[PDB]
Amino acid sequence: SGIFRDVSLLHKPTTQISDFHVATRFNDDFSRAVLEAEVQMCGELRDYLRVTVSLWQGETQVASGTAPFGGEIIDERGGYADRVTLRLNVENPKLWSAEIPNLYRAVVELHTADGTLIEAEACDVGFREVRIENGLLLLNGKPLLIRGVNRHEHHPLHGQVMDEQTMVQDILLMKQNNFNAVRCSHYPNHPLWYTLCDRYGLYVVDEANIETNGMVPMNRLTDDPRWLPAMSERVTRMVQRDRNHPSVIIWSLGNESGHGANHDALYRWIKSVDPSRPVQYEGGGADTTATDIICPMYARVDEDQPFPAVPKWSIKKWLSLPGETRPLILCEYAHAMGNSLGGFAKYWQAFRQYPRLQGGFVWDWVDQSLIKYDENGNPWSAYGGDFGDTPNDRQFCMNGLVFADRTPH
Amino acid sequence: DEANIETNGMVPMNRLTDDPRWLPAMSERVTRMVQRDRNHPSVIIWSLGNESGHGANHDALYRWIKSVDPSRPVQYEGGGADTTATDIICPMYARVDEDQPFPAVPKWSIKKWLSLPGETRPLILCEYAHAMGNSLGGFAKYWQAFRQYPRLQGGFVWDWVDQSLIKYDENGNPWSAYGGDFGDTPNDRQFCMNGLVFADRTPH
Ligand SMILES: [Mg+2]
Ligand SMILES: [Mg+2]
Ligand code: NA
Ligand code: NA
Ligand code: NA
Ligand code: NA
Repeated sequence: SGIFRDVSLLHKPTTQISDFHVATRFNDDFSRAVLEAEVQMCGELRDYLRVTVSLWQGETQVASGTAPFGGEIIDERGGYADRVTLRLNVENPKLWSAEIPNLYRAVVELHTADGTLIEAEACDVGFREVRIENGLLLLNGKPLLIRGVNRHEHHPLHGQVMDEQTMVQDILLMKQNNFNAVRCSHYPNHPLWYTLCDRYGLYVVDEANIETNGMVPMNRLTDDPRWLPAMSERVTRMVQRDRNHPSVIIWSLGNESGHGANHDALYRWIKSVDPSRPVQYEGGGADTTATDIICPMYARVDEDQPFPAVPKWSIKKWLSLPGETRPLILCEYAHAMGNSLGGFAKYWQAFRQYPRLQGGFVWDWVDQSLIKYDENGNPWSAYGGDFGDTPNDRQFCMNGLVFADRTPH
Repeated sequence: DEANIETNGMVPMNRLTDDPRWLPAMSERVTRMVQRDRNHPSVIIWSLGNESGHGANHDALYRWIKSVDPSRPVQYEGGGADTTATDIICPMYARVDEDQPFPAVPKWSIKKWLSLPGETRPLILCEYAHAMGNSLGGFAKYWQAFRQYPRLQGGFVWDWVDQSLIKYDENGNPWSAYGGDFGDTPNDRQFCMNGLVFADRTPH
């Protein structure tokens, strides 16, 4: 517990940019794109206001558009007079991927038409399209193969406080070890993480901070309408904050909360508000109506585990169950606890062999061990119960490919 | 029940089946079979023939059947086993786990075939586990997969009975003959004996 992320003070003008969303759509071969940026303002709405969105590739301005406020008519009562959408055509855009994280910079200027900049906001833009078609998850029209890992925000000395150095260190090692994707198990991350995955190039699954694993049955709260509002905020505010980051390619509804009607409602909300990214969610059996991707945790390659209600079928058999057509990407596999990863190669052979087997995210990146000091004052790695904590789950907090100080296992 | 149409020896295999001048002759082999056997309950699936590639004549006949007798699915393996002329993926000799990616008509592992992008049909091998000589090695492997995968619905082993013919030696004693044993040439030697049982019905 505590104030474990940054605290800051922001000054905004009375007439200001209150939100902005950037989308990139493409022609059939990705040789042409349209960048569309919807901008909303709060404050003093007057005819002289304008929005200029300019797109830069390095120090070169590749495109720009200026428009007064007032969006298209949307219904019988009119349109959003406090919003404007700029559309910029971009030819032969440099596409973003984890392989080549090409980025442009979009600058959003709120200003008077005669030239006074009120304020400007901006973001890195990655031209990429994410879509599932014919059962496959495609990125820029090509099917991905996710070499993913789940990563908690953990530091042996600072607990859950993240810092730039540490994040960088993890992203370098991930890449140096041929990972191309990370799942935010199981909550939105510190904001700099996204900046870094955008820039270094990692595909990201951004996950709502919703986990009710300990309930009995697990969907007791998620199927309860009285918990819809609390859950809604966790999903909606995440999307509102992270929707312009190219690194985020998939949204997840949370983790181990069973399958409740709240999930269905929220799945739909995202699909309406942000059609650019698939939505996934493993609870309730990993292939529920609340997921665009079959995203089991620990389903084996050839061996079925037919538990009642939420069986974990062999991943190869799961893809072809009668009527199933979705791609399958394990949200968690290859539990790296202690001396483990036995059978890892079996997964990779299947993934390469079956098109719709598109990978998975290893559980997990770093052991959650904490440093304790002995009588002599020498540091030692502690786990569950080492702080008097009880009940506790002992060494179950250490499941990483790397030790808490980033030394590899 | 399978129409008497096989043009395996053409190059390419569908040279006649894709030619409309052969549509009439092919059509009678299909339509006349259906006219004859359509009242038999034992017939559950119609087949457009065998090893004749995939030509437009197959598509035309596939629809004819679907149109006159909606009661039984239509299958046909030619052209890759999963063409538009078949309601069932029905490969011959596709393996359980191993892919055989031949160009144009690959034979995927059956487990994988089921799940190719967009595929939804059931898969029943029209021929598998070629029982020629001392064979049937790996037969359990197919059965374990058919039981584990709902859409893997079995197959037809190749084949029931050895096609050997009886010849008689000088003393008049009979012996089992195969390709070339009658002066026939060219011939394919022992490839006519692929049965689970010998010609006389004794089991292998
Ligand atoms: Mg305990
Ligand atoms: Mg010969
Ligand atoms: Na694959
Ligand atoms: Na754990
Ligand atoms: Na089966
Ligand atoms: Na033969």
